[PDB]
Amino acid sequence: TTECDSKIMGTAVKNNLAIHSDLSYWIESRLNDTWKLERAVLGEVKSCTWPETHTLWGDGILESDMIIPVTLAGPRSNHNRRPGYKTQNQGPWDEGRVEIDFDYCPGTTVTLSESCGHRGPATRTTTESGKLITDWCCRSCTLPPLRYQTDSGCWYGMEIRPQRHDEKTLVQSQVNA
Amino acid sequence: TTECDSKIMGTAVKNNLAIHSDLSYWIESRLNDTWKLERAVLGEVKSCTWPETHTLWGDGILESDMIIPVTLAGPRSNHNRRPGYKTQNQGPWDEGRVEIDFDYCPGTTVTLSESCGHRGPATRTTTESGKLITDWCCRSCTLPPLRYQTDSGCWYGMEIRPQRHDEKTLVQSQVNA
Repeated sequence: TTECDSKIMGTAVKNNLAIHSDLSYWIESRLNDTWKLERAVLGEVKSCTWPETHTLWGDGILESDMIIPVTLAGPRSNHNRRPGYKTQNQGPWDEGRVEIDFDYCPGTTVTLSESCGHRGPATRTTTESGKLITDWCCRSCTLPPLRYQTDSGCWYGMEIRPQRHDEKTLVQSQVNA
Repeated sequence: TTECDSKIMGTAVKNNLAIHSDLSYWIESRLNDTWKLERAVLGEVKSCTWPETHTLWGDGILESDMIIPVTLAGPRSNHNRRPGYKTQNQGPWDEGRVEIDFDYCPGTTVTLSESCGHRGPATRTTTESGKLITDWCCRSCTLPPLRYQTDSGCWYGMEIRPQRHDEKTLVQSQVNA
């Protein structure tokens, strides 16, 4: 356990946009009906504690609701939330640069259905051979879906699963936070 | 009970300076050995709740430690603190424009002594006739002293009392938060 360097660290909220940022993290939460996470640019994923001194809206937080895990320098902030999503302990955190937003991966769809599997490791939309997986689902997430963008392609949040079970060479996250 | 308008409201921390601000409030906290309140410019004192969405460092706060009372739109933030000072419920809040900083009133001194009286209403350093009260004390405050600046002159925090008891035409705060 340790605390992130606050030397180059800027946290600001103004005009319906809240930002938590440092040298490698840029996290944006916005007000549209309600406040929620909108974008996160993580140059490199790191492991430290985001200092409370630079944390907005940090009263009574549910750690399991923190989209970016608190162990991964995710701000202990209610801005670090999105309805229908829990902490992304099995996101593609080992891919290097990782960008999070809430939007569909190109060529794919996501459907709310009770017939969907549980939260699992984040899955890339393209197989090893580059084949696209088009049909996805989630049990109780909200739309637009949680999306990851790394150097190898586009991924979905833990809540979003491929709804076909004959998917073979699936590329998934192997990390556990 | 109600919440302040966040339309024109900006809260930001960067380079050892944390600011909580809106149309009438400008509150500055800074890092020097530790983080603490440094200046507060209140164009007009108001009564609402500073929204947690725009509050830095709001985990586990002691309301009695909030320099600017939470009932007076004081941010429920640990930035809204100064060591040796409690909530200023009896500050000069009815004087209109009120500026808070931590510095001595001109011509005055403040001494730490156990011989000092309890926290009372904020006292102006000049009497009704304009006579200056030079000698002040506090039981357990820290220096530099909490200072108020209004249109009628310079005041001290509740902790700081005149150490002479023959002070007659004393000008004090009559408000109770």
